[PDB]
Amino acid sequence: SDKIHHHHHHMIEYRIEEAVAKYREFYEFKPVRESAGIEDVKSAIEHTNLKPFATPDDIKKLCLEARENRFHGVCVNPCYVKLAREELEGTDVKVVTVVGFPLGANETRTKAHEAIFAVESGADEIDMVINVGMLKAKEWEYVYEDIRSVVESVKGKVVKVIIETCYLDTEEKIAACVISKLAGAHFVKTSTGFGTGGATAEDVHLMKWIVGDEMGVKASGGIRTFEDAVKMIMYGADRIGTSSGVKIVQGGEERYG
Amino acid sequence: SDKIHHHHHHMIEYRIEEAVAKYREFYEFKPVRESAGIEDVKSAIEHTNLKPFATPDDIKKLCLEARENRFHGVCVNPCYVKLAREELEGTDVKVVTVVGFPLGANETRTKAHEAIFAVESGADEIDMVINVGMLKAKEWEYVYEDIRSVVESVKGKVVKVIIETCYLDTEEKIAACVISKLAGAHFVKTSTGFGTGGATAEDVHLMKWIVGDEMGVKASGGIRTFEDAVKMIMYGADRIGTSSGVKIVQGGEERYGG
Repeated sequence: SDKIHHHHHHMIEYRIEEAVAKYREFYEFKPVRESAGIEDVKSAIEHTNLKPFATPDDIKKLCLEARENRFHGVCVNPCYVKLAREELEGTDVKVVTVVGFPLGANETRTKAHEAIFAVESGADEIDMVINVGMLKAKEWEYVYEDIRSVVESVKGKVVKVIIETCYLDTEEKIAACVISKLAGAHFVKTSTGFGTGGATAEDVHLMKWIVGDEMGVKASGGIRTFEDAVKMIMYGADRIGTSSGVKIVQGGEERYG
Repeated sequence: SDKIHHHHHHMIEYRIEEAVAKYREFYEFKPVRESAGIEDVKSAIEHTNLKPFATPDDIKKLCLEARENRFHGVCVNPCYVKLAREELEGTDVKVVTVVGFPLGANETRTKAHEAIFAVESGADEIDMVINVGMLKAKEWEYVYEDIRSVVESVKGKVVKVIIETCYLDTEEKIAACVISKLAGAHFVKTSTGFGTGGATAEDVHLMKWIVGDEMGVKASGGIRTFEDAVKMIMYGADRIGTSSGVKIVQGGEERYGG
């Protein structure tokens, strides 16, 4: 009903304003952790290949690298979820895929179907993209329902919302986090890697600050080195999205081992 | 069954090899048409905004520009098909959207559902992305079924297959066109605009030469000027994917007249 959705849109706007007011009065940028070691970095890494030209052989190599390095999970496009699941069968390495990715501009019902299909094919977690255009137009109820439909469709499974920080101002980043939390998502995530920018420590920390300890932040896009990964964890990242995990581990062992 | 899929995979391989043979023996790069005017360019343009940050207001403006300039269609992300249809009601400007776009790496059923939903919402045509990685792995039957399932799901609507030429060698461009044609698609298209390169006259001509005169070629990615649009049409493009349509038209009028 319009009445119900209009009221709900209003309550979202007030929650966003509350967060912005608290940010303006109390926010300060500083680390959340003293340090981060090699094992902490491995445990945070979701080892990723989302290239449109990746082959089945590339995915097999990615899953092998995840086993060898003890990464948290792999992240692959939906067409390769079944393959990744078979390659990792018997291990604790998670299979993560992406929904409505990388543009976030699918019909909500397509996102919801893609998520359902992914879980049926063996995904443990879903990283979806927010509708950035609709967020920028302040259509909060649309953005809410878009995330909520995906969350409810795979309830019991982890859903991460990619907010695509590179296209947003500070208040829009805050709005994206607040809406993702209200909709029952488990993580917010910085970037698709297909936009104009990637993870910054400033964005990661703001996100963690807004969402709190009980919701995850995943830093992604441009994380190439051990130092990059450590920085993101020190400023509040719970997971890292990268395709450079092999070099990250090698740099950690070489420079800090 | 697996025998039937196996046999069909082999059949496709033979069709690709036949096309490559013809190309090696007979291909010559040259223009298909001696020129193109402003009315030709307008008729070819699919006026596009697929930016993830596009707002409803941006889409309304896009549709206005398409009506003002008498372009063939607009091309918008699926969330905006119903909006574009409403904005164009009473005109014959087509509403085009994109499926499995831009990475082509969704499960086939997801592409097929997305296409059905887009047609239910009011799309006239669908531009889908080929699964590039499975093409590069020579999984011809997978690639065929992925296209065919979409085509059949929206029977009666035009389906274009984006082959994403920037990631393919010459033989793979040929294979992508042969498969697209066999699967019943109506057009092949060069580029998503989210890869590492866009349309070239050499790609457009090669694709038109392989698919022939009863299948279309849409040139897309990096088409900025009137002269670029004319070039693509001269070498075999039937449609132009661009966001620069306003400057393309103004450009042709200023430099060559109405």
